[PDB]
Amino acid sequence: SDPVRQYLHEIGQVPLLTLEEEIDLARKVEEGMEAIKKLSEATGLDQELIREVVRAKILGTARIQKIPGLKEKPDPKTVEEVDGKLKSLPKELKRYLHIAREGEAARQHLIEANLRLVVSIAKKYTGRGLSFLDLIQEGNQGLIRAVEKFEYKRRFKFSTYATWWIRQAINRAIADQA
DNA sequence: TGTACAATGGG
Ligand SMILES: [K+]
Ligand SMILES: [K+]
Ligand SMILES: [K+]
Ligand SMILES: [K+]
Repeated sequence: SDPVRQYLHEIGQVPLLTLEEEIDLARKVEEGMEAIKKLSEATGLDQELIREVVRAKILGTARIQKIPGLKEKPDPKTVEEVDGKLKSLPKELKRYLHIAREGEAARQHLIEANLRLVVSIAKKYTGRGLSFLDLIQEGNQGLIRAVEKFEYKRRFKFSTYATWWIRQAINRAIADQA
């Protein structure tokens, strides 16, 4: 270990979610995107933009800030313009901005939870022409993809689905080595 | 446009 001892130490803190926690969050995230859809529908902005803005706002309340493989930013002006157009929106909407806020907050917490998983899985793949942290970034990137596509009402534990994407991720990764 | 038993020190 090195300056990544710091990372592991950062994540080892975050306690695992119980099942009911997992669900409630996953509901919030799902509901968040649904809102963000209605919002993209009214303000005719990109759905992925709107989120990205909302996320960069509530990223303040996050338990982990510098997460490998995840995508930072974006830009304070667009944040500013977009949020401007958003907050200034009508009052009957309002509710939707709250939900969208909650969802993205959820997603952040969810991902924070599962960072320990990515690391445990990642260990399995050392010695394949990626340095540890590479794995961790690819790992995290899969985990983010995982949360994106996860449907909770399938009654499967998150770790199962997450594991699949975390492995798909690192596997495709080392395949792009050739 | 679909990817799913659980898995978060390991076995
Ligand atoms: K022991
Ligand atoms: K022991
Ligand atoms: K033991
Ligand atoms: K044991």
